[PDB]
Amino acid sequence: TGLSIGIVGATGQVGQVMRTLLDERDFPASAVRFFASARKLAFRGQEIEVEDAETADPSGLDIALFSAGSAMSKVQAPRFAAAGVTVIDNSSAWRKDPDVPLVVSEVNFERDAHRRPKGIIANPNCTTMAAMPVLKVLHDEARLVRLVVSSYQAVSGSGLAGVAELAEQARAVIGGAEQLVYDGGALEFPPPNTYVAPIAFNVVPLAGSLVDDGSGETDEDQKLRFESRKILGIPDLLVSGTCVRVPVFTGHSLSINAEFAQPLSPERARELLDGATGVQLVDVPTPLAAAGVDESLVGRIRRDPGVPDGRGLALFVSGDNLRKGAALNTIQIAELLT
Amino acid sequence: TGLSIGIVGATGQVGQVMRTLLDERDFPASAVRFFASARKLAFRGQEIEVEDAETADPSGLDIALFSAGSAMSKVQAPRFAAAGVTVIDNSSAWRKDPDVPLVVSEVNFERDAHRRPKGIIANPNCTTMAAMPVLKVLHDEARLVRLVVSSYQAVSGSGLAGVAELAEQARAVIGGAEQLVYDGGALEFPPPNTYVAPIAFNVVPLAGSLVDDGSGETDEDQKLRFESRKILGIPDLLVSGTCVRVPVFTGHSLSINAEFAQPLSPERARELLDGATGVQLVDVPTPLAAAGVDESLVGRIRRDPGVPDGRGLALFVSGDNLRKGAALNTIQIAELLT
Repeated sequence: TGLSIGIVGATGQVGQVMRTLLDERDFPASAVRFFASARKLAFRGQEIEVEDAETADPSGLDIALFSAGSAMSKVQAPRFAAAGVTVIDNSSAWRKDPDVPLVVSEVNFERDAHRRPKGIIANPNCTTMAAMPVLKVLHDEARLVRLVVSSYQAVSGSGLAGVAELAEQARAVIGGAEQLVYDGGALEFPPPNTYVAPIAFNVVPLAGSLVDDGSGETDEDQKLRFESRKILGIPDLLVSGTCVRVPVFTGHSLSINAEFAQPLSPERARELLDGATGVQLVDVPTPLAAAGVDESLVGRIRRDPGVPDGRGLALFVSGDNLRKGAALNTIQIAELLT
Repeated sequence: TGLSIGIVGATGQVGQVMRTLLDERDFPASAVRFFASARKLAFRGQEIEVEDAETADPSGLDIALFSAGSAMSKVQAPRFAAAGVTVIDNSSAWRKDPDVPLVVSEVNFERDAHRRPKGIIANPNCTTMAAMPVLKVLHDEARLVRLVVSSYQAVSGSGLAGVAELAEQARAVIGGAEQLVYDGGALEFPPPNTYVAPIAFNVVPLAGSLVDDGSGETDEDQKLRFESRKILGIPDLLVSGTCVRVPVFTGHSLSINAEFAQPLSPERARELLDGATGVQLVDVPTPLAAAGVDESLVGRIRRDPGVPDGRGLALFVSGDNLRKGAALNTIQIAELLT
């Protein structure tokens, strides 16, 4: 193709996964550029200059994959787009923009991706992303009308800081761990910094900032609503989500109660999902099995008897939050663009 | 009172918590008996003989607290009851018996406990138990009609074997933990024994045996339905539960979407729960904070917009599965009996 691609925020975890994935698809080193801010990184038999995202000239680039935070994206994505670059942004900066498609590669690319008057395609929230290839298939069959979601979120979603917080707490208390059986305050945890409570040997039902709307929901709770709506193209979708942090390094999981407009049996759900792109049907999905692979793992599909006439399911999903949940999806979009 | 009390299965985790709690209420050592099977344990300034549960003579005992498994309970609870002993059983043996009250101390003692023609009171499932003092209060106000529940279950619910499985896996892999960020299969886990997958640095959406009824639900999934119904006295309650294991030592947590027959706002829910017996209202409930205390921690109360007219809530609960979830409730029942 002779396609030219850039990565903005190349040294972060997501940036690293983007690089690994570009490599694992045998993409020429000669057609790749890296950017960060405030000097060389190896990529397939070559050392690549880490340019300055703010001041470097983006022209020549066909596609830029951003994973550099929202503040940077608000400024730099239009600058890159102005220079003729198609920007795929892994941040929240453009997700709520009605002129920016919010795209899961095998879900709404054809429907939404071609309409990008700002030159920007937004990459969805990782937690939402993991459920999308699963729900799309069920929605196409039976029409999805309501979601209840409880998540089990890995710390790598918080960048390196989440990883370090988990590792350092676990290392500090592992020696006396069994005392936590009788007294959760028995041990000396290094004080939390990123999270509102210790994460090692704990669960923490609080992810994100509390939205200033009187709801009691965090921005992460609400992403499950807003982004599912936009991605699935169901503007009035009913959603109640609870984001909960767990002591897992990589791999987000979701306990999903999904209601449809017509009956949908577990057997039929299994039959549809077994075929599906970006999906693997398993008995017991786990984040450890999901970490390092590409598909969303789905299983534990049951009828929810709280929905009349077999229109409700309970199902469980695990997916890698750095791969499909971030890096992989941007690259899959880039492939579909070219 | 001069009350005489026995503990059957005194050396298990629950048995240990029963002993600690009897002590913490200044109960005389002279009025206590211990039982197990196949020799002395200290209790408040005295050494108590560990009798043989199968062959010892139960007469003299007013109350026996059983935590010795269901197989033992099926045989020994009637034998003890025949000898005039009121049996409070922390096992699943008598939970489904229509002549055995299934009692949460501050929920349905007055309603159900006095009717015990078999001399047996059953102690509820720990996971269900944690939600009961919370849901009772909300039910009394607005009438509970539907539950969706996703749990975050600690390993101590599985006895010492769960604790050891978690601790040994964590110790084995902690050294290379950060590699799990990119590859969930990077490290060498000691093979799981109790659980269907590794539990350290994982979540496992499978707790219990699959019920032989074509549902895909485990016995633990279904306990949330059957026991909530019996305890709250709502025979037709709609329930969908998903039991998920997490790397926590003690403290079960529940993400609950609860629907009522009339509108119930988060504000009103908070006001009712702030007063409530066996409940503590907190911003962010966690199993670490719950482990070693008596109350159910509840917070993150939000409207569930998937239920029309403000009749639906989302809320989060953490509770100690060995204390209120097992030992404490049996003792609270014993207090109310005397």
